[PDB]
Amino acid sequence: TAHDLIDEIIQDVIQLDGKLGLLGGNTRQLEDGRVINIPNGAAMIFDDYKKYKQGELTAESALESMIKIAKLSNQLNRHTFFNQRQPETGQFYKKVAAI
Amino acid sequence: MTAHDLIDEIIQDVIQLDGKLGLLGGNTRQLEDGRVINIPNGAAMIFDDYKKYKQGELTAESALESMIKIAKLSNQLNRHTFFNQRQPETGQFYKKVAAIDLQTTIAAGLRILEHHHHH
Ligand SMILES: O=P(O)(O)O[C@@H]1[C@H](O)[C@H](OP(=O)(O)O)[C@@H](O)[C@H](O)[C@H]1O
Repeated sequence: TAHDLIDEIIQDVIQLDGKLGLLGGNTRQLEDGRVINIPNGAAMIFDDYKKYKQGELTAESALESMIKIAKLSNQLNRHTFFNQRQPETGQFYKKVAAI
Repeated sequence: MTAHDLIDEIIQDVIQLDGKLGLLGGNTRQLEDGRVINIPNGAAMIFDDYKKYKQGELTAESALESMIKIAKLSNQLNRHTFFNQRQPETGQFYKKVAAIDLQTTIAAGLRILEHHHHH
């Protein structure tokens, strides 16, 4: 399902918690209450998961932009020593850009 | 100084760091004219905020705020024994920028942060 594919992707975003360089990070709260600190691309995707569950986007349209975010993130490798992308985050953007 | 002109001043200084010793590596960036520079990690993130400003993603004030935040952290790291002898040009850069009082400079004419020193 398009729906179940989305709930896959945000289960991956959860596990990118604390996978940050020396600088940077994005705080997002769950429905669980738990706060997580995640990379820029993964945060932009988490935001599209919110719009979806808030009836602002369809599953189809949410998943489209999610994949489009991942593809742009995959291309970006401008990172310095102080804000390195972790390998776990790199695999996530590759996986999601595949779909 | 306008915020715009302060940014242009900082980035002229970043360009002069081309080739100078970063002990934690280097970062290639390309100028608008096409020329490629190799600069340290703090200068490179400062350069990236300049780009975000030029693309209209940040205001001049918001760009300078993070530029100065990065130069403060980079200056603190540069005072360590590992780094504080062998990268002087990089040290002077991060020291100048970290000493900018932004909100006072936007009042006025470059204004510096007034503070106590043990001396
Ligand atoms: O905002 P920054 O200071 O650049 O911080 C980096 C970004 O959040 C990166 O997001 P990305 O993977 O989507 O590029 C992340 O992977 C890094 O670990 C952070 O250090």
